[PDB]
Amino acid sequence: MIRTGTQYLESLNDGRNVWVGNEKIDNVATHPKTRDYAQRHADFYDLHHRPDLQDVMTYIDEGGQRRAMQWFGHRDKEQLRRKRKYHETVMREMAGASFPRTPDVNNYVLTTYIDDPAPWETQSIGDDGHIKAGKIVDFIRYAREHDLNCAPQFVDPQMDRSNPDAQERSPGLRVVEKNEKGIVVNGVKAIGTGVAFADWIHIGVFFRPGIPGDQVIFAATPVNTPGVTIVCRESLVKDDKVEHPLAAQGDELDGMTVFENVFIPWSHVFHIGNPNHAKLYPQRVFDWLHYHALIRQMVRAELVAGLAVLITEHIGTNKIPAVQTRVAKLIGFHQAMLAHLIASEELGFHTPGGHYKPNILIYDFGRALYLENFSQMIYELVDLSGRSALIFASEDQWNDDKLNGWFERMNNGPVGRPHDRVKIGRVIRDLFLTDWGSRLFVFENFNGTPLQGIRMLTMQRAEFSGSGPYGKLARQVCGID
Amino acid sequence: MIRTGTQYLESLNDGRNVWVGNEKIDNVATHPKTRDYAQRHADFYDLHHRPDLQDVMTYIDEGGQRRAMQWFGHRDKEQLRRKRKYHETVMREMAGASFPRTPDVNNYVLTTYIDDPAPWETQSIGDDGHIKAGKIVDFIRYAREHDLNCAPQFVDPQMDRSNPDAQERSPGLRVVEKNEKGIVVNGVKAIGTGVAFADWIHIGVFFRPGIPGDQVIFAATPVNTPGVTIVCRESLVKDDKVEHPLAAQGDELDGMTVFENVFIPWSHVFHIGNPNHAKLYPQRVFDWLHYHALIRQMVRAELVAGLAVLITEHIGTNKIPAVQTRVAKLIGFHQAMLAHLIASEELGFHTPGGHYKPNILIYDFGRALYLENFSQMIYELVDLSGRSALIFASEDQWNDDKLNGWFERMNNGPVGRPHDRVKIGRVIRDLFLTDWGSRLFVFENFNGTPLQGIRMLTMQRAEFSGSGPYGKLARQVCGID
Amino acid sequence: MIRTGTQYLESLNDGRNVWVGNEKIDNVATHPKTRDYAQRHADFYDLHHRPDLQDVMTYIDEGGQRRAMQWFGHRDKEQLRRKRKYHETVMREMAGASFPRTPDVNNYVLTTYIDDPAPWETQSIGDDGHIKAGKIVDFIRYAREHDLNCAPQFVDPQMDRSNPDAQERSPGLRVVEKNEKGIVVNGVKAIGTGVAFADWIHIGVFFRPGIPGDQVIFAATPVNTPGVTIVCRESLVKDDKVEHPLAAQGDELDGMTVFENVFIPWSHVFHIGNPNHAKLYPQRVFDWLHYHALIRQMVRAELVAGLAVLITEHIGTNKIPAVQTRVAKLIGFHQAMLAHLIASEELGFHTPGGHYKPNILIYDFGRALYLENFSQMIYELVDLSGRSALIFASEDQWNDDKLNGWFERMNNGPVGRPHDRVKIGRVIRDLFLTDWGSRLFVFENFNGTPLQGIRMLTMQRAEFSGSGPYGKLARQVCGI
Amino acid sequence: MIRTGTQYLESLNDGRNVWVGNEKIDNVATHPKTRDYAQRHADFYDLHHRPDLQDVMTYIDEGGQRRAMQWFGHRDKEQLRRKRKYHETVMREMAGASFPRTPDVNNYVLTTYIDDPAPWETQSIGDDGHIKAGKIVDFIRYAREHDLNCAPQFVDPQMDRSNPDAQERSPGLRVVEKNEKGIVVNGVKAIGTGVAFADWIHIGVFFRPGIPGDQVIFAATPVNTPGVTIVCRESLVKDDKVEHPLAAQGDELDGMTVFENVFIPWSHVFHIGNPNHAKLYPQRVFDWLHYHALIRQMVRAELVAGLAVLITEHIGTNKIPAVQTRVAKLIGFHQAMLAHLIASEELGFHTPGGHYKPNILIYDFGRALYLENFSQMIYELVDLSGRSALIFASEDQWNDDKLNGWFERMNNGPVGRPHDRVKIGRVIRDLFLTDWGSRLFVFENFNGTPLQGIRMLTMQRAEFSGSGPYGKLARQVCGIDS
Ligand SMILES: Cc1cc2c(cc1C)N(C[C@H](O)[C@H](O)[C@H](O)COP(=O)(O)OP(=O)(O)OC[C@H]1O[C@@H](n3cnc4c(N)ncnc43)[C@H](O)[C@@H]1O)c1[nH]c(=O)[nH]c(=O)c1N2
Ligand SMILES: Cc1cc2c(cc1C)N(C[C@H](O)[C@H](O)[C@H](O)COP(=O)(O)OP(=O)(O)OC[C@H]1O[C@@H](n3cnc4c(N)ncnc43)[C@H](O)[C@@H]1O)c1[nH]c(=O)[nH]c(=O)c1N2
Ligand SMILES: O=[N+]([O-])c1ccc(O)cc1
Repeated sequence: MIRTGTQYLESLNDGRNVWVGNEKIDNVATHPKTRDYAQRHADFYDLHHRPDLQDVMTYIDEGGQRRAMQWFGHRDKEQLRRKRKYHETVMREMAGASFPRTPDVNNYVLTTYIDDPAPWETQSIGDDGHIKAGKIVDFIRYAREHDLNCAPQFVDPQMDRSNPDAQERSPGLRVVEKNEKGIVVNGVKAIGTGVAFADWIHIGVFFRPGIPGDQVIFAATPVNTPGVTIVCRESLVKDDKVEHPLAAQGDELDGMTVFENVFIPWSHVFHIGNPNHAKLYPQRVFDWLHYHALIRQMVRAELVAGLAVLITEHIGTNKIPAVQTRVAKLIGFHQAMLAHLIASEELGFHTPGGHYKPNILIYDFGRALYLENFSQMIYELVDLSGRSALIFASEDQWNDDKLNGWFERMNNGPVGRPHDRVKIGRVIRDLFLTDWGSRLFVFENFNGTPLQGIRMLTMQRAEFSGSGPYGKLARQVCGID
Repeated sequence: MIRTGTQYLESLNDGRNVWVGNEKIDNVATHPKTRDYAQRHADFYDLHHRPDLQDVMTYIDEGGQRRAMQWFGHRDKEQLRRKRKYHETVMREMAGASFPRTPDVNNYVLTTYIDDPAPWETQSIGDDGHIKAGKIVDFIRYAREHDLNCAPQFVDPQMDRSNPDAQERSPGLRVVEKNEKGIVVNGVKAIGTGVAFADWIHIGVFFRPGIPGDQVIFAATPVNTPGVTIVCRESLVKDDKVEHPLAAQGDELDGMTVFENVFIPWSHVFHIGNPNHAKLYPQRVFDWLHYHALIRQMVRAELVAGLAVLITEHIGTNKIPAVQTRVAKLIGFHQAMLAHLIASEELGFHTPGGHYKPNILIYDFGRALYLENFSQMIYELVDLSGRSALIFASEDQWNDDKLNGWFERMNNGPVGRPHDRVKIGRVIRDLFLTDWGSRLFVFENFNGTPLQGIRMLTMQRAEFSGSGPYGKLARQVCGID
Repeated sequence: MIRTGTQYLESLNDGRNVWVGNEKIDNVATHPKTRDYAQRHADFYDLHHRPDLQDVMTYIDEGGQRRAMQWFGHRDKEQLRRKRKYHETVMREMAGASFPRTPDVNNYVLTTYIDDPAPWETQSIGDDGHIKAGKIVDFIRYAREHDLNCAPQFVDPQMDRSNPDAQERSPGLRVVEKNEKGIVVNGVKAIGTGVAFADWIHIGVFFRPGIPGDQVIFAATPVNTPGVTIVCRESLVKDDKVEHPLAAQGDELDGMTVFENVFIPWSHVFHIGNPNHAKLYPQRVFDWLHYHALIRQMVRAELVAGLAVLITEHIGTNKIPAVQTRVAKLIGFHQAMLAHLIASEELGFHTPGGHYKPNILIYDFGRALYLENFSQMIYELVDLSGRSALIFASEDQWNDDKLNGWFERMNNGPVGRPHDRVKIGRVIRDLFLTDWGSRLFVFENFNGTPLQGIRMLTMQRAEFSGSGPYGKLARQVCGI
Repeated sequence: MIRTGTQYLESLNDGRNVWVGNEKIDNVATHPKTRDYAQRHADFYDLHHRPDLQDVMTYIDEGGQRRAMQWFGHRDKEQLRRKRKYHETVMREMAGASFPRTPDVNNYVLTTYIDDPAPWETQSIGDDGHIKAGKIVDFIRYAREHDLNCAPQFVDPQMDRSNPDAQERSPGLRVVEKNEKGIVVNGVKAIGTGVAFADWIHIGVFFRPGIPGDQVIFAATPVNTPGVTIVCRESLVKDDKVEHPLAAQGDELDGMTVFENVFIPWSHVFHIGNPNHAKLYPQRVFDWLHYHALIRQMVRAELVAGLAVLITEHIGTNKIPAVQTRVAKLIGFHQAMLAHLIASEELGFHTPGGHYKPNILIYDFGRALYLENFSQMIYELVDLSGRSALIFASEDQWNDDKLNGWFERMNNGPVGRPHDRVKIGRVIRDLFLTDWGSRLFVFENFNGTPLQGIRMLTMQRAEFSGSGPYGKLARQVCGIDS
């Protein structure tokens, strides 16, 4: 059947070597600093067993077996919308897209290998013909069958951006041995989200100038592999769910993976050795994460606009003309992200393997627009709230004999329900005035590369030209051709 | 048959009373200050007779008569996209959207009356039953049959914004008599575009607090109607078509219409007397204009991004990383305008008479997003050009035996064709650095109300509430009942 | 003699009734939620006894008494710069302007009273001649003498912004009884910073339409007055100073003060009963908090520009031309705050009592320019750091026998010193990505009214006219 | 005496070879396309003869000669503020800062040479001891004695930015001969303002990477030098001064200068040969024009904010709270430009020659701040006007028997004076909605390099390191060593 939450939490007790800040984690599923976000993954798995959600969360495969939608391939626009409906439902069900790396997101990128596996094999260098397209498809089919969480770690160490000669010194993961059975790898995958909570690490790399072949590695290994150490930032999870209804639900840890002479059988190596292959194929893997981030950006905008409507209605600024036009900014932002999501689905194309991909240019520029504006939109939500965004009663101040009477009168705006301003306050404060929400803004700003990086890669990949179909209108107006 | 350019130029010599700055106009079709823009309408009609454009420019109605697509009703998504393609082709064929009130735009707004003529009659006050749904339909059918340009004049005078007392001292058009033949109107329709080049004036009004019943008028009268005087700003048309390839094509005049005891028969009056009717119904008339705005916004953004690509290629800054990401901004802006347009088409609804209308929130917030960003985008196009946007050879300077070799070397960038930099500069200069191009920015900024107006009206119209479907997600996250 | 830190910590244990979140505080000086910030006030008082800082931190008065510069009155430009240099050195000494309401700032507004004390009396209504302009000056000179911290609480409750009538039902502090000994006040001062840490509450009011006379209260009372309750948000202080070098130094708490039938003698009442007097004179009180806010804006801008320089150097991006222009924005922002501070001092004027005041237009518009750009400037600093703002070693990770070699190598940029990037990361994280740093952003944004508030109040007070010497040039160019 | 306006008009008819668009110019003083801007320079010269302005416009030198304040050297802050009050007065009397390259601006850069001439000589390469510091000083004394306008042409051809190696094929002015009498130069000074209206061309370069040594020429030659052609864009002057009260006052033409084997004597050669000299010293030359640009930015911000007050008052939006905070934006900008100007004066330093210079970081970052915000400030003024910015009566429409009554009622806002709204519109239209207005914006945006250039150059020249003053506080807070 489809994996359950209990099966997930049980499988975390597997020997994995995990730091979270200054601490060592006995069992990710039960430790104070990690159990809350482990239960969030459990909840994710449990949503696929909820009968009111079976139509949206699951599908019948051609074999007759019911599967999680996170394994659903899409070959047309209607199939894309069904996938987007699944991703959207998962992030709405889970604290308003507050947990952006649920397994559905992690595993989405695997579909690029399924679509066209051969080039990974044929462009390899130094595998002595042991890498097999069939084994790539086999690993992914294995992930599907067991509902395994493959956490992607691709990005380089942030060592020294001064040098193009930097990558000779790199502590980045390299191949130190190749034999009949597989490769041995040594060094760091410098950054990943949620790896302490995953089953398998999806290893990969982006091209950088001068990248040696022994650091071009796409492969998979279990989180509990001997030689693997997960090294995570301190947990930001909060002990009081009444004061912090979002931040008490757990912290989606980020951190690095140390590999000490780790063995990886050829059956789980997708490609090694070719810098050129690392140019466009890695971008094709992360495309699916870029499209997904549009779904998130839309739910996030919708939340921020919503919270603006609620708080201005409750303090009674909502009918002040100058505030109406500020709330219109946050609402316009949401409609903009909605427009880009729907436009990307309309203007899509079929890949080599005949999968339907949404419009690259629309979702990538949609992400750039989100990152350009997001912090201004949070400034606006906080600014519209005035003091109610931070200076509200603790629940015990509120319910105290002496203080209750004063609290209730100070929060007596036009839509009654005085305690409700404390509820809106709590969510605004968790989402954007705590360590826990600040991490989410950093994740959002960096996970798919930041604003200048999005723009640079999109232009390098598009190869826009004066003589290209881009310029036809300009050329005609100037009388060139 | 479909009206020809020749027929239209003939029809302009009808004794209409026109000021264009300090001059009176004997014949708008031949006067130096108007003939170039009169020929631009002539070109508009003539497009409908190009054999290679007949599928795009025309359709076959239920009688078997061929008609210009400006009279085409859209009853579903596919018919809308077919209407948008027509509009897109019209503005691409006419100086890349430099003439935004061609007759297709002007007459689009009449489809609201056709869709649901009855409320215009039934809600009329003081007409003594004289106004009939049938005659509203009969006028619009008469406009169709003769391909008439009905220029909309709705907006008030801009006299005193400080108080609502403003509508009693207003020279705004008022009914001074009602008899059994029709109405006599006296006063001003303060602002119109292209009236001097129209066949009929489409009179309307928007609600404002305390608007008297006698100023609520929706009617139609010929431009040459006795007592109608058309008073236009000075003409910005340029004399040298080589130096000003766009500004020499003609100036789409704006200005005001004086009515002195003008008689309109009941046959040509659509509604009078009801301020409440003027709240929602006029907005419904201009929805079609706001949608069309989105189409122009896309084509304008595509021309701006194309000029950025062209000029940065020509001066050889296109591969400079820091410039590449500035050009990403302008391309990003175009993709945002493409997303809103397609998304509005995708997320539309059926009106009372079963016409398909695009999503009001998406097209209205698309216009907001364009007005908020437009000046920044012009500034980046001009800033990326350097001196080449303004300081370039006149054609006699370029071709002088002595100066030619110096200009050739000065404009010999990485893609050669040195004179092509003058071709691009001329277009940038005309669009963004002449009185002629400034007028178009000002039109674009005000015609559909400015940014703070779009935001206000859109919010007032949408009755957004925290209880409504909008605040659903935020309420769930906040734990509000 | 100038008060010591020890003396100040001792005096906090005076029975003051304080909530911090869900907890009651028996002693503000020693409770884990409050002791660190309390010690920051104790540090403040001790900076005045340092013989190496004496020439900046203290002055000799007419009597020959060494007094703290927080009590120094400036009558010319030179003297205003000496006061400012004091405020600057205080904010550099205390974790880069991270504690914006040290006593020097709190007590600065009292100089408006010292300058023109009469009106406060002469415009009072229903006091029966009990309020003396003599007794306001006596209080402030008593505070001076005993280096007393007087915390300003003027702002209204945020109840209902739809209704203008909603100043009658409001729990705003009102005068319920006026007798011969003094007044009795009941209700709420809805918002204050650091009141739990202060000696006295400075009770004021700003004017809103239809403010009733019984709600127009300018007064002072001790923080431990019977019937006073201090109610503060939960404390955001961090446990581990290694991981959180700024957030572990303590949380400058914000809260409300509840007054339950609180008696205030006439000697400690400044003004009552006149909505008219509450238009101009309360703004003139907070003008000094406003000027000071520009000194902080400059130092905060300087701090942010210096972290941008430190972090872009350490990761090796500082020479990438496109990063260079982004660091340029943060450096220019600093220079913009510097320019406004120095311009405001140059174009100052004398008040009625002969005090030198910096230009109101410049320091107030300087504040608007800060609020407008600040969140975009934080965005640039964080964006410029990349992962290094947040994803970095904990200290036990750094030091581990297995991880040290990896961390040393991953952090080895052009200016070597690999652990230095963790130090920069810890400060960017604390300043801008914690509970603690966010409150400083919220405080900056609201304490002096938000941007749309600064703009409208500045316009309404300036009363800018087409016919006044603003559009002088515009009239001339127009032929009007 | 100080040179008069009329004397200036006579000096223009000196055989200079001048294109303005497709037309050759016989006399810049009198030609329809140039005569108005020629009269604005004549007005400049006549301001120094107005007895009501004698104190502001002129000084007495060490020999008792009364001289135009454009030649006044400032050795402290009081002197700098006297020079700034002079520049401010000139731009206020001349169409509210609408003519940014009056002779006072052009001639201001020459003070860098006067301050410290030796390095122009000592750093010269391949001159064989012919370039003399005393002669740079003698040229500037001669300029001062004849009140001559030296127009500065420094910037390169905008040919190909793709590779520095492309400067191989660049038609930028090069030395094509050095002999005992002087040099011969051939090619283009690609860009300059008001050269058609100047007496002498001030020639220079800025370092770009790969600039060829043979293009490193700092010199001066007359505008009518044989082998010089001035080639200007088309004139944007307007016919009807009632309808265009600013753009009818004339067009400060921009363009390029062609040198065909032009002879410059060693006496008028300041420096040749050394790209390394061209890194710092040319920026010191243009510093004075970056300071001046801040004075213009304050007067221009003052004008915009004023126009915003005047128009919102007239249509009656000025008490609408939402409009009130938008006008605060325009006023805050003016305040910001003021703040930068006054801070830069307060925080100035003495140069090697003893001249007082205002603070470089503050005037240049104030310039950056203006280029970043200017486009948005003009949008705000135009957006605040509504239609009053463009759609208003022409004067004959206003005065018509039939339309007057409608126009008077349509313009009858809370401050009466109906025709004043047309007057405000005319100014708003001319500044921001004509070709003449667009050229000023384009001038302000590029003349002192654009935003990304200002920022890039200020960072390269100040070299702000983590171990310098700018990292002192952050190091302390982070506990990093110094
Ligand atoms: C919270 C979180 C979570 C994750 C990740 C990051 C973070 C912060 N990442 C890695 C993420 O993609 C990465 O941080 C970004 O790509 C940015 O890279 P750097 O941190 O190295 O900044 P980097 O040093 O590249 O950037 C520094 C700053 O300088 C600018 N800059 C740098 N080089 C420039 C240039 N040449 N021109 C112009 N500007 C330049 C950048 O734009 C940026 O503003 C990741 N990765 C992964 O594979 N799987 C994962 O799950 C995650 N998860
Ligand atoms: C951290 C902290 C610390 C302090 C304080 C606040 C905070 C948050 N304050 C109080 C502070 O001055 C107050 O929060 C601000 O004046 C903003 O007021 P409100 O919070 O009531 O917002 P309010 O409800 O007034 O405003 C909320 C939002 O709506 C907008 N808005 C409201 N009315 C509007 C209108 N009519 N037109 C247009 N826009 C409008 C505002 O611009 C803002 O964006 C304070 N006070 C004090 O006296 N001493 C102190 O020490 C402190 N300390
Ligand atoms: O480093 N990179 O090139 C990246 C990293 C992440 C991403 O989503 C795209 C590209």
